[PDB]
Amino acid sequence: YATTATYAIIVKSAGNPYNQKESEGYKQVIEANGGKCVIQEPKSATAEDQITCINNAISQGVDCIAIAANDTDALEPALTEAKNQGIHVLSLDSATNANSRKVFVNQAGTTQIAQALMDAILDISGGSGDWAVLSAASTATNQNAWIDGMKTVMQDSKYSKLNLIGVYYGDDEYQASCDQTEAILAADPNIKVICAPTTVGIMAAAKVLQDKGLSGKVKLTGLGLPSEMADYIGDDDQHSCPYMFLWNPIQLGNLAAYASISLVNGTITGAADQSFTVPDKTLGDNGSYKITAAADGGTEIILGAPFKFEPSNIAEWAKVY
Ligand SMILES: C[C@@H]1O[C@@H](O)[C@H](O)[C@H](O)[C@H]1O
Repeated sequence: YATTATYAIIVKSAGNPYNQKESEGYKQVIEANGGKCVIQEPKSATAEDQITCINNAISQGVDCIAIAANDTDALEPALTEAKNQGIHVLSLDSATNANSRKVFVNQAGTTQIAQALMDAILDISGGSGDWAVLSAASTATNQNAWIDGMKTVMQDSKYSKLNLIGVYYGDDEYQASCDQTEAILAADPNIKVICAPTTVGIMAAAKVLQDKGLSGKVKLTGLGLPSEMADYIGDDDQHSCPYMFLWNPIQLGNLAAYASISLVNGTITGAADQSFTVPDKTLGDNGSYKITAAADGGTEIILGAPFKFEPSNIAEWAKVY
């Protein structure tokens, strides 16, 4: 994994601790192995602000770009231009389309996240009732994939007494996510569960439910940082979130860095059925990963399974991320 190349990571947006942990993990591995890492945080979680960052990376003459896409398709011209300049493009966290990358590094199976969330809603609701999604940007590939996944999973007869009222967008912004939580509550006060598959959205919704005194009546699940959600997690009337899920964003960054170095050094090309082993034997199968065909027609590397954070384990993990 020795490298002397320069690697740009472009996260979704500024002002999001999840993205900072991702970029930290990426930088740590790149630098440990001799490369240079340049991190960019788009001003907002939009395609427009990301394109500006892609263009900056190209201008700096970097060797590799790793990107968490704010839109599945809008980045394609800039990323193609990067490729035309000889830059390896990798995607992580939120996928660019298959034509815009050599490989996607996915935190967990898309289906695994959808299934965990649907089963959580079914459990936490008591088996029936109205629920809503508080998403991030309406264009974000990952939330859209999870939401599509949930909608597929929820067709199963076991979920037939649940009713999804709709999808609201908090844009991965605290204030917007608080405002949309209030909008959800106003639209359906009898809602049983809010599912927020965004670390920003879930902690914003938690804050709103706590402030309104609703933790005993409206429950909350989703995808959140243990560090942010620790005080909201509990199985009683005083905590809105009985449990939620995530994965290690630092390790997501780590793996994306190992894969980036592997692309630059030519150890992999992104093609299905290729394998690589990273120094870190806690990832994969004793460090080993295989590239698999992805549903979007590209290829992907899957970091691990989702991890459930609940009262029995939340405090220890809150110090990790
Ligand atoms: C769950 C998590 O939530 C936010 O931090 C971002 O939208 C990120 O892309 C997503 O993976």
